[PDB]
Amino acid sequence: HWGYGKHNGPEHWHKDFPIAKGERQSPVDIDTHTAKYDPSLKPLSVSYDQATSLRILNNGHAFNVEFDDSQDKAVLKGGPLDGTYRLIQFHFHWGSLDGQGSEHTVDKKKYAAELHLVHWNTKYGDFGKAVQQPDGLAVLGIFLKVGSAKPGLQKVVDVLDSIKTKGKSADFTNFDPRGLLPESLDYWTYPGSLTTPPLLECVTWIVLKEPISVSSEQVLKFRKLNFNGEGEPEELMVDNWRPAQPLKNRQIKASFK
Ligand SMILES: CCCC(=O)Nc1nnc(S(N)(=O)=O)s1
Ligand SMILES: CCCC(=O)Nc1nnc(S(N)(=O)=O)s1
Ligand SMILES: [Zn+2]
Repeated sequence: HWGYGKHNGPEHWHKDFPIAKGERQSPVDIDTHTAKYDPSLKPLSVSYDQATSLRILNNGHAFNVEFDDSQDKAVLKGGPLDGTYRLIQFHFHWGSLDGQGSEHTVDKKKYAAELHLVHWNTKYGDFGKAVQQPDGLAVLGIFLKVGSAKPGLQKVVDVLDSIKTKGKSADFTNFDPRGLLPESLDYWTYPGSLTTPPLLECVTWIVLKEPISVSSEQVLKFRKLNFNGEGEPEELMVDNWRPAQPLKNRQIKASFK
């Protein structure tokens, strides 16, 4: 089964998921000088005030904080998006070292980690139908650098002990994802894919320019998670990031001058 190891990592995924070599794969390097300001892009609308988190799950590849997406409670709209996209989960990708971990890069710079807030287009009714559509998902990507702690991340950090191994979940209610955003909502945007199998080409990527700062202790706790299940040989959940893929026939647009 696919993963991030030497024998099942990103260079192997194409054998089971041939779209891995497709025309709109993610992540990509964001070349800041080549991205073009698009004054027709509207400001992002992040409406998370009514978000209902439910559960946190170690799925053997990352951990997902899952939300109640049965109503329009936490939605993303505006920016490059047409219509309303409902938050379903967020998760991170991170490195074994502070010098790596993000999936998107900025002028080839890798951040220590990257947060993905995953939303599905409500016109498709459910996430499973949305992923079959070229505009089915909107993923808001936020870079993490190591520095000062992120207070709003700490509740996530502190529950990770309870979901150390693949398949473990824990109740995770009343978590406010607004505590994970940076101050500015300036963004780059381009059409892409899921960055994990099945790598479906269904994502409008919105990547914020401003990273958030997390502490070394916070990211160290991410790195204590396990890819393996309980009772299996311990393999630290680190470096669960796919590297940048060819941009091909795509233009990255910037929301800011
Ligand atoms: C020794 C590990 C065995 C293994 O994992 N082999 C794979 N070959 N292709 C894979 S996938 N789902 O990424 O395409 S996994
Ligand atoms: C329960 C939602 C299923 C889901 O979100 N699947 C994803 N697979 N790759 C993603 S990424 N790294 O592109 O945001 S999201
Ligand atoms: Zn992701």
